[PDB]
Amino acid sequence: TPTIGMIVPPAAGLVPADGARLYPDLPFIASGLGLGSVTPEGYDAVIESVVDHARRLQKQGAAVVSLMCTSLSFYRGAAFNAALTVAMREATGLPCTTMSTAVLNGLRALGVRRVALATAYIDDVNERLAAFLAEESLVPTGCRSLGITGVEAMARVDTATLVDLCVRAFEAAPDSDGILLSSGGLLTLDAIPEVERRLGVPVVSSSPAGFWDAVRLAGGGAKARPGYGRLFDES
Ligand SMILES: O=C(O)Cc1ccccc1
Repeated sequence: TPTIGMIVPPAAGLVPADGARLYPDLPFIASGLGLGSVTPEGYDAVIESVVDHARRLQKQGAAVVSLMCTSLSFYRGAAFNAALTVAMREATGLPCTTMSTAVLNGLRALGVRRVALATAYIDDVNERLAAFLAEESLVPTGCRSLGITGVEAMARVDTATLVDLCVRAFEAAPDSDGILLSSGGLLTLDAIPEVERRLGVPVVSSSPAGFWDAVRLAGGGAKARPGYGRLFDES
């Protein structure tokens, strides 16, 4: 059984909680960066260690490595997301990916070109997300955000708040194709099917998309348990 390796923001280096729910029969291992805040200043303090964490996961027998942070991978633009991926691959000899690549792949899989943004972030990070998506030939539309920079604070946001955030972002641009719910620090699994039910458009969420994309890269065609959104169930 291929192990999937994940580089995660918190120092503790825990497998993000969504994995046990989405893919209960797949093994995940993780290595933690110790990110201090979800801000460019925070990213700058850990970004250089990503390659070393990739190498650790390789030594542990990982079959694929994903950098499981959207903003760490998009904050410098599309070229850096690609270059960082290549650096990880050259360091490990393994298939490597990032949570930003994951959400691009998920949005494309669901036919989303015009995308409403529902995010956890402050606006410098939101602007960088919009610029990244535009570089990648997507069209960011409405935007609502929570303005959070703490890693732990993001895990505390409840399902109903996240459903409402998505609905408000979509209602700001109701001819959008879908919604990006951005930040792998959010616990979004119960929010996704509710938003999709109510609005009739797909949602791509950072953490779940990261898992979907890593499992994709592992090349076994493993399928998630049902009810976590069209991204998973449309296979
Ligand atoms: O995805 C992000 O942009 C940030 C993030 C990822 C995982 C845990 C906390 C924050």
